[PDB]
Amino acid sequence: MASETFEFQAEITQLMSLIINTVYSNKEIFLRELISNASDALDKIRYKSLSDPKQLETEPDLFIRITPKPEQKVLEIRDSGIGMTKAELINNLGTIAKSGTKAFMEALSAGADVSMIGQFGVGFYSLFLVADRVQVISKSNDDEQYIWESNAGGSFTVTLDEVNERIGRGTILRLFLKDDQLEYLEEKRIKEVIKRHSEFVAYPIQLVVTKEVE
Amino acid sequence: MASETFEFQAEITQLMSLIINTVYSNKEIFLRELISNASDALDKIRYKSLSDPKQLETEPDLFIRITPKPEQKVLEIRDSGIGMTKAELINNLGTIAKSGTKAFMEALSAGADVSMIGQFGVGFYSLFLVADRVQVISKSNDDEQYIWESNAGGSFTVTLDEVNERIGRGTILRLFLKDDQLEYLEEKRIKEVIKRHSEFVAYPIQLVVTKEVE
Ligand SMILES: CN1CC/C=C/CCCCCC(=O)Cc2c(Cl)c(O)cc(O)c2C1=O
Ligand SMILES: CN1CC/C=C/CCCCCC(=O)Cc2c(Cl)c(O)cc(O)c2C1=O
Repeated sequence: MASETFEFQAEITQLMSLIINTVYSNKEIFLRELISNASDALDKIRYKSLSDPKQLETEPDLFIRITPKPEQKVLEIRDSGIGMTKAELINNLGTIAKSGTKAFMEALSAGADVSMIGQFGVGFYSLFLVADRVQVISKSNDDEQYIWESNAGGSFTVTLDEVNERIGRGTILRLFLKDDQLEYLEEKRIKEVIKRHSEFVAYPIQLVVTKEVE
Repeated sequence: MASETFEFQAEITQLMSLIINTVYSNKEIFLRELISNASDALDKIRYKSLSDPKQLETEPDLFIRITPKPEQKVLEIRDSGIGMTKAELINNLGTIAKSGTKAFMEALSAGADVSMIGQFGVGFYSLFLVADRVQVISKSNDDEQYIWESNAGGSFTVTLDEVNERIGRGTILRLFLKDDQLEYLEEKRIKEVIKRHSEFVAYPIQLVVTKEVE
């Protein structure tokens, strides 16, 4: 169908505007936050499935998968977690006042390291360290597949998905990286960041690499 | 939208029924035929673009790409060639009497090697050596994206594509491999088949591999 446009709660636009703009040095921390969110969403579907085994059947495999698309300057982080409905994408990523947004900003003002972000529960927004644009594509067992999109501006759009591959269940973060951050398209780099910050992760982390034959 | 069902010209059903059923030994030849068709479609868009440069702009990169999806027992061969419109998918893959279908069958009766198939211009149908089902997904500059599907039966379906990733331009062959042929999901195997039969190919042949980190 057509897109629907929603306004960000005010503190979130302010937080995103901060992050997309500061010259902080340790930008690679965004990967840790996104893998951690992925692992959180897989924990949720697994716990859910204890009392409700059919919830896994839409995508039995539990994994996190990173797919550099160098030609489009895009990086994708996919999981087969619980996923989000339209209403969830709208509430959880935008319109509702995050608990810790404003607190995180106050901590940052006072010297805090940007890497604390995830302890304030707003780690998702670290992605604007390396992307100037994002699509969250998500399929919950309780809804169709939808695309949430934002460029750190004051509003985001949400659109029923008739353009991307079917996720059976879960979420893809599609990051449209900045020109100064194309290094995160590289295999060695990605591996190195994962080894340094996501050692204790219960799910396989897969890396999709494209190689010219012979 | 909904699917539309079309009947195969009679000789083609007969040819496909033959191929999907014989215990011939050298099944790996299907890859050669599909890479060759891919290379043919890329030649066409490149020649087209001589007198019409904007035709490339929808997908500037010229490549062939093979993507094993082991979990789904699927193998994809994609190119960024000229692609096919709905009307083309319908005519070229089904309803119109191929020139060489019946001749190829007569040659086979008399002892011919199945590998001759591509010299009769019906190489596309070799895919039923290793797949019991196929989707051709295709985007031409002159039409929307469509899915042609067949299981070697007497009829095929054609459906506007609201479920797969956008190809900018070109075609994906999605092969649903048989259980006795899952070897073609493996990297070493694919490389070996490509080295033995598609040495002289003007376009990069890319192989997408998924690897668990560390
Ligand atoms: C955490 N949940 C599962 C849904 C959980 C929602 C409550 C918390 C929402 C905060 C945003 C979030 O972590 C969404 C998400 C992100 Cl960001 C991600 O990178 C990967 C994911 O699988 C999800 C997700 O679907
Ligand atoms: C040859 N053309 C470009 C369209 C050419 C059509 C005339 C010949 C149709 C025969 C079937 C065919 O080769 C279609 C095709 C296949 Cl099978 C393929 O594996 C990859 C492709 O890019 C194409 C294709 O789009």
